[PDB]
Amino acid sequence: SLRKQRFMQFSSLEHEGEYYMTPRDFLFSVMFEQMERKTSVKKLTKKDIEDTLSGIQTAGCGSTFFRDLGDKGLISYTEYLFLLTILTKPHSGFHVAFKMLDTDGNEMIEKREFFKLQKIISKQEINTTLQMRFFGKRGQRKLHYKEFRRFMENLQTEIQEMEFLQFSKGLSFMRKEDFAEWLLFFTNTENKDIYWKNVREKLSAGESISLDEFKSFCHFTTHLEDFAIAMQMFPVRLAEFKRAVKVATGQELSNNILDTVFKIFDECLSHEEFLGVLKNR
Amino acid sequence: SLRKQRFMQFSSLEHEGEYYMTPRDFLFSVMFEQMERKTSVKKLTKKDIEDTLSGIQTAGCGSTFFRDLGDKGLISYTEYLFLLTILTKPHSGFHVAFKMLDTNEMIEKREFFKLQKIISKQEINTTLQMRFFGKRGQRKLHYKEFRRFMENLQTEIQEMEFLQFSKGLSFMRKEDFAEWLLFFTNKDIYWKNVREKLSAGESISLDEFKSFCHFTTHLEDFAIAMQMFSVRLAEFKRAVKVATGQELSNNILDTVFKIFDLSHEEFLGVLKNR
Repeated sequence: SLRKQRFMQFSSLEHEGEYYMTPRDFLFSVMFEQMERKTSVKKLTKKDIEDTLSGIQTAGCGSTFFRDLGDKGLISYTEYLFLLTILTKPHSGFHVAFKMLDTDGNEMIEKREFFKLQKIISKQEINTTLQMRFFGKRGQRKLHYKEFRRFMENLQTEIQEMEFLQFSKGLSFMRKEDFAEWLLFFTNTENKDIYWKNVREKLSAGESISLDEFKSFCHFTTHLEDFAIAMQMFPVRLAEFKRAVKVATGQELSNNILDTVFKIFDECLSHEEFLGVLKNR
Repeated sequence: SLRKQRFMQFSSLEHEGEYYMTPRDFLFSVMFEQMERKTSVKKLTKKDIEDTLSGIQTAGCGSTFFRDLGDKGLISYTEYLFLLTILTKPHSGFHVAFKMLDTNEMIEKREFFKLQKIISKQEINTTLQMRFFGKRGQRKLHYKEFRRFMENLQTEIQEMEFLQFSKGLSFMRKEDFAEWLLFFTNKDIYWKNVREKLSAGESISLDEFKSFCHFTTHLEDFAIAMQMFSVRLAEFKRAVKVATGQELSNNILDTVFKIFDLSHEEFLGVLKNR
């Protein structure tokens, strides 16, 4: 299985024959396509489980959970597909799942139905970080959907921030050419040459994009259908683009981002190709 | 244009070269694949316009609007494609359209014309213009009002569809509900089960038909709620209850269960085919 092969090539721990990632290995696995396995896979010990407890115990509960965990944590393979589906699938399906797994419409599940959720997503021994975080140190607890959904949103925020620092190349701001590089990342070579013909010559360096403006673009990405039809209503210029994004997403967008995407896609915007490139990610 | 072909041979009025339906011609156009044009197309006169106004004045604003209108009203071609996509496309696009058209959560007549042009490519005053923008074309249409109009029209079409398959009566035997479900649809084995293991027991009420009809709109959520089982009647009823939010009468579930040999993918293949 290709997914499990990848999970294994990013796994640092092993026990009884089933490999485990660390939070650092998970972040590495979403952020880098490959990495040099310079060290063998050490086997799991009891200092590592106690480290799993301590890390949760001293980590932030928000957008810095996984980074604050560092190497103190464990993630099984099913939990890794689970987290992958948080980052790549819409959240309403999870609300449907919670409403089909809960007892007496309480919208709260215990640890066993969390196991069965990962079995269902999987086919489609020890206690891990997610079990200790959602449920008890000892399974004392049950996971309400509100808690779990703000966990999903926090993890998405985390991955967004680390993507920003990756394309900022460590610094606090992101030049508009690095935003253009990030937008056209999954585009093939031909179209990238056509767009880089535009950026190459008429995208200037002015302001540099903040993390919050990147996050604003990221919230605009989630309302692409409404925006797509609001565009199909149109001849489309910057005032009309800004209005269309403002009513299709509710979000005011920073002049740097609009300038960048307008000068990539050309005094009229080529929104057919713009949204074709967007929906590929 | 083939859609214009249909609109034209269902049209009863004409003017200046532009053909117009009455509300009855529209309903007939949604309910019957064909009809014999027995009468010629008449020229539009002023008694028809004042009849449109009066018909609007003495009609219900809810689920009986078009049937209460009868022949006293007119519907342009652009308005006919407009109403057709109201019945076959989701409604959120209309909300984004409204907020792309307003200066206030409200649209004027000019922007309604714009909307019928955009929906079209996707002189006289008609029924919809007088209803939304008044006799005088100077009113404004709030999105809530118009969404009430869409839901009321869908209710209307549901009621007339029920009366079509109930064949005039107040209740619908399970066999005619199966007739409606399998209309556009392996087809023999479905008809083998309704014939021998469907007990023409209770009859399906109109409200339970409407419940199934609104369940049809949450088919994706239901698909995931079904993929959670990885089979029985309580589990199917729970899945419909959380996928649509809404309790369903045991009568319909019995019918759909014995039609489809209680593997839900095939059932939803038949459903999403309409």
